Parts: sequence; structure tokens; C-alpha cells
Amino acid sequence: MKIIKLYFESPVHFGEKRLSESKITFSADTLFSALMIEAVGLGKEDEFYQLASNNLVKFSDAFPFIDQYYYIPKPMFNLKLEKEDENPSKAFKKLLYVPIDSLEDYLSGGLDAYFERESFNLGKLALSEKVQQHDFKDSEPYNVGTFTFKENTGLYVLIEQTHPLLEELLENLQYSGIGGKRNSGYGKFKFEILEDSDIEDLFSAKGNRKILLSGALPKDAELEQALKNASYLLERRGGFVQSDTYATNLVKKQDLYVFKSGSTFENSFDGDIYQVGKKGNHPVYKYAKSFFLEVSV
RNA sequence: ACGAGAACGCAGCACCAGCUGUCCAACCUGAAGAAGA
Repeated sequence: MKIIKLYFESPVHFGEKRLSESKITFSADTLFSALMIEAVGLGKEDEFYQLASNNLVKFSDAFPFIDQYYYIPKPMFNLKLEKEDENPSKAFKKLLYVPIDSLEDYLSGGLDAYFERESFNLGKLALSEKVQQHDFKDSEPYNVGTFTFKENTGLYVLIEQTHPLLEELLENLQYSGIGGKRNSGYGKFKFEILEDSDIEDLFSAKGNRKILLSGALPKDAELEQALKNASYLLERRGGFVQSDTYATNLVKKQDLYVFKSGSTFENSFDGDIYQVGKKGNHPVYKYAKSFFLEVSV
């Protein structure tokens, strides 16, 4: 709809649980936390939170794009029911991201499992080796897991019905970085809003299968109906609260288990902005709203 | 309210020690300060 294309000119560190590892993408709660921190910095966190909770701004999580090829995580479809020939989900196991336009080819088979993998070539991971220099003690080494994007490669976020506030926070987020060691030399990108009409065709279409495009958690009143002919994967979201005015000490937020952003559902749900920090001075939010791409299955 | 915050891959270390740019080889060979009539 309004694809936020991210062009990174520095290696990124998106940690899953450890500083020594990096993942190639970042989630929607990570982007929401970054934008909320920017809004706190410029003093309208409440306006941004109301925009996000009232669905004025709702965004997927970051996906790879490689030379105007927008990719989507391989959806967890209840297919492979073709029980005669081929290799459904056999060679479709090392394939992590499928092109968003080639999704109909993947649905009915014919997508080349091998060719879709060497075609998918975005940068490469690295380990940065560092120390804390101590003038008289022994210097303690530590290392940071990083990912470097390629020349015509980056990440993109699906935003529908963009907002002036979202564009203003995205401009400020350029000069603060995104990811782990952004105050060191790791969070650095340029962004475009780049309205697209090919992608709008996919998201204006209806279907019997809803591909979840962001880490989402249905509310308790709808989790039961969401779990009906669903093919999902449950992911833990947590970590330490990143703020200056919370608890006067480093404290981990509550662990939130959400549906991973490749899950497919037949019943649509709209998640929630969950408060995973309640004992501190300010609320801590975990964006778990549902972004859906509908297909025919 | 970004599995995140803070953290120099940093400190000491001579590209250095020994070793003739040396050995062999005639500036040499031949030539009337001399003759008209």
C-alpha cells in the first residue's frame, strides 16, 4: 500500500535473544517500540499510541526486498496435500522467504524450491569482535552479531493509510537508528514511503486463507475462534525495557507469546497493544496487532 | 518505551645479528735529432 522501504548503509544488529547473533529482519513490535521512543523524545507518545490502537496506523514487520522483489516469509499453509508426486515441504524447508507476487505459484506448486533460494541473496552475517578497555585491569572482550545488507537490498514495511505523525517519527528514526547497538555504529538507514499498486492488488483481494504478516496475539475473547483451522507458530517476545525513566534499574518486561508473521488463519482477528510493563513509571507496550494478506486455498 | 543499556580488540615488542665490492693483469709495441753538393 505505502511500502516503507529501508535502505541500510551500515551493518544492523537485530537480536533474537543474544548480542552475538543477528537476524536479517526486525519485527513489528521492534518498529513500534522504536517509533514510540521517538514519539516520547519529541513528546507525543499518547498521540502515536492512540493512532496505533485505533488502527489509524498499522504496519507489518520488516521483510526483505531484493531488486524490486518484495519477499514474504514462507507461509505456513495447510497444503502439501498433493500426496502423489513432487516435494511439497520437503525442499520447501530451507526456503524461508517467498516473493509476494509469486505467492500464487507457491500455493499451487511449480515454484522452484532450489532457484528461490540462491536468487534470495541479501547481504551476509558477521561477528564484530570488541572489548571494554580497562586501563589497569584485564580488558574484557565481547562480540556483536551483525548483518550487512547488499547494494540493492534492504527491508520494507507494509503500512496502510500512512499518517503525518508516522512520517515525522520515521524521519527522526533515521538519525537514531534501529536494532541493537544503534548508538554504536549499527542502526543507520534511509526510508521512502513509495506507494505501490502491484502490492495493493494483493491486499485488496479476498480469500479463504489469511496470512498473518506481523507478530500478533488475538485477544482472549477471540483466541479460541482464531485457533480454528489455523497453521501457526508461537514466538516469545520479551527482553529488557529500554528507557531512562523506568524502575531506576534494568528490568525485563513480561514475556508475550504471539503468532509468528508467517502464520495462516481462516478466521480473521485483530490483536492488541499489550502492556508488558506495569510495575514501572511509564507503560511498556508490545505491538501485537494483526496484519493479514488474504489468499485462496 | 527497539533482547535492549553501558563497553577502544586494547596493552609491552628495534626487521634485527654475522659478512672487505673483493681476486688475477707492465700503458705497452716499431722509430738514427737527421740529412743537398
